[PDB]
Amino acid sequence: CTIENFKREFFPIVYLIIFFVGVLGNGLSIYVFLQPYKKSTSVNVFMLNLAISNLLFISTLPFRADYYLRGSNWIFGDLACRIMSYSLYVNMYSSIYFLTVLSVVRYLAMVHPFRHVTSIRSAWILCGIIWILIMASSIMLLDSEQNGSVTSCLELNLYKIAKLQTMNYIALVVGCLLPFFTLSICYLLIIRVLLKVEADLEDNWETLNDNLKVIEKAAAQVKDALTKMRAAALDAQMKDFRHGFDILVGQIDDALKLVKEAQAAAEQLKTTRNAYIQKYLVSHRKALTTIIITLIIFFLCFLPYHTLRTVHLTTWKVGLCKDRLHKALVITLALAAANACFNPLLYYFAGENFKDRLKSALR
Ligand SMILES: Cc1ccc(F)cc1CCCCOc1ccc(C(=O)Nc2cccc3c2O[C@H](C(=O)O)CN3CCCC(=O)O)cc1
Ligand SMILES: CC(C)CCC[C@@H](C)[C@H]1CC[C@H]2[C@@H]3CC=C4C[C@@H](O)CC[C@]4(C)[C@H]3CC[C@]12C
Ligand SMILES: CCCCCCCC/C=C\CCCCCCCC(=O)O
Ligand SMILES: CCCCCCCC/C=C\CCCCCCCC(=O)O
Repeated sequence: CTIENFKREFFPIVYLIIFFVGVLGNGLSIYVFLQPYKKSTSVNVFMLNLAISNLLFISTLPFRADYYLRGSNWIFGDLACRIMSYSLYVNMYSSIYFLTVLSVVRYLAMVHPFRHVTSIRSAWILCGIIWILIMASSIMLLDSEQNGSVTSCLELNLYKIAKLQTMNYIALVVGCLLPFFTLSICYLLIIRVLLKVEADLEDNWETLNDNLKVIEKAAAQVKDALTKMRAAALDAQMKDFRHGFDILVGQIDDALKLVKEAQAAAEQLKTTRNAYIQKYLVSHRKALTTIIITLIIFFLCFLPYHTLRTVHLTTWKVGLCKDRLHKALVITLALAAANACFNPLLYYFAGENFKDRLKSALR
């Protein structure tokens, strides 16, 4: 079949591109992660696990490239071929779950921007669960260099066809479609919460500026406005935040009841309210960026690959090439592999003190 001629040129190129790009990206990302910083978070745990998985997988790519560069002749021994298969699939599904967990965590965080020792350890416990389950689910590959007159690895063949037809069925459903479903619900929930919270924040800021413009324009009415604002704040009852705001109000109302000092003190509420707003806004930015990048990764790297893989398995026959479908599969397999060098975009644009650690390293 002519696809083999296509493969022997196509795979070395993309595998080595992914190798070098991924070594640079992941090596630098892991170096940054491990830099000391005053605070740490569970999302750093999940990102670190993802980057380690990707770099381990990337370390296998020069061997696959060698395979194809030798005319599809494997020289590295039977165990190494087994490990090629195992590393490919363990990386793929560990990555999918680490991404899904990361999106879920960002949602749960944006719900509660203000309010633990335990969640750092919990992130490791969860990661360990994911590793155990995926590694145990994949050990089939370790139990199954086959060919004669040449040594062939990485190839679909009759011996394994039925096996993979069954295995696909589970990995398609639990390893791909269920996580993408979880992501789609997460997207819906992120958008809903973000829109509602920012509408509320705009209302809050607008009423504050109205009251402050009233105080700026017109001492008899200053006390009235301050008492109305104090009553509104008490009915709003972040105990320390409310107490700080109320203490601002009480200081202004004292400086009034004692016109220059009180009107000036009125402005101090504005900067504290802007910081209160910014905390929420940062949490929402992070969640939305994460979910968008992750959905794009899924559309590019994983769903086309699983679709074409499934159809390739279902229609496979011993003496037929199907070069066009097979070529499409080869390309989407490349994309799935390339996820391992794509993921540091997420570390850079949605990291947790990532740029802070990076600036520290630069110092
Ligand atoms: C079970 C489970 C559920 C949820 C999870 F999160 C995790 C798991 C554990 C997953 C364990 C692994 O599961 C699998 C593994 C493989 C599969 C599967 O279809 N394989 C498959 C399908 C079609 C072609 C090939 C194929 O693989 C061949 C090869 O590797 O040798 C090479 N080629 C040839 C590629 C083209 C070329 O180069 O000519 C399908 C499933
Ligand atoms: C992963 C892809 C397919 C997601 C696209 C799904 C579409 C249909 C989603 C994305 C954003 C979602 C919307 C987000 C916010 C709201 C406001 C809520 O009060 C009613 C539902 C509504 C209007 C959702 C409807 C469904 C929705 C429009
Ligand atoms: C990804 C390519 C193939 C790799 C096979 C599996 C390799 C596992 C390597 C690193 C996983 C690190 C495990 C740390 C999580 C355990 C944490 C804990 O138990 O508290
Ligand atoms: C992969 C994404 C699929 C596309 C889904 C399309 C639905 C988009 C709908 C709403 C997105 C709203 C973006 C946020 C606007 C914020 C403006 C504001 O809050 O003031």
